[PDB]
Amino acid sequence: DIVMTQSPSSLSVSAGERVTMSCKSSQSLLNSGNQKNFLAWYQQKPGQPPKLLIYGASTRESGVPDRFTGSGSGTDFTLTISSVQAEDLAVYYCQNDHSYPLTFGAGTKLELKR
Amino acid sequence: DIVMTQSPSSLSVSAGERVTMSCKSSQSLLNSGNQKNFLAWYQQKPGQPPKLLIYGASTRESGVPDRFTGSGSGTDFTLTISSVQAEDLAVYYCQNDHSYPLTFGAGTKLELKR
Repeated sequence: DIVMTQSPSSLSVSAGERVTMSCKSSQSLLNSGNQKNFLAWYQQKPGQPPKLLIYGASTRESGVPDRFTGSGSGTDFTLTISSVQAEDLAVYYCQNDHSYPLTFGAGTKLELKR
Repeated sequence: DIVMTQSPSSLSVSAGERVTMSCKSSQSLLNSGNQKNFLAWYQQKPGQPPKLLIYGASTRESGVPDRFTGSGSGTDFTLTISSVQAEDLAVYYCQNDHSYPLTFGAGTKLELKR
């Protein structure tokens, strides 16, 4: 199986400020064929199911604001939120989304500071 | 988007007994081509990421015990756990896993009765 290592495990930030979170895969996710990275990020708000934010390492889903950016390639990926808002409170997971069994990392919990 | 409707939302059961949970999709998940249903079930234990239990509506992942069975076709799917044990305590989600955006249902929380 592909192990996805997420960090940090939790962070606390004030509204309007930038955060970066890392996701490393134990195997390359880059498809040398079509030069695509098979990596998704999901957001899971408290008491809700996960919801797909980004796939292909950096394509945002419809309706996901531009303050989310996914980047990186091969094994080393990043999710940045340039200006965190109150509704961004959630656990963020990265997922190996094409090589079975499909595998999530352990998640980065984002909490807002008052 | 495909809406996945899960029920019940939670249930409480004693060890060694049977439970059934339903997942309905608002669009058919059956691929008339290869007669496959594009439906996964994931298990999410407390404080952990989701983990893929079944894909193709009824194929178990490696290492998933036979007391899990997934069934159904088209729009109407079932997950049965024939003899619930303590480590089965979790939220179970079904997912539309092939038609973007990929979509989870709201989950069935399984709790053990003492």
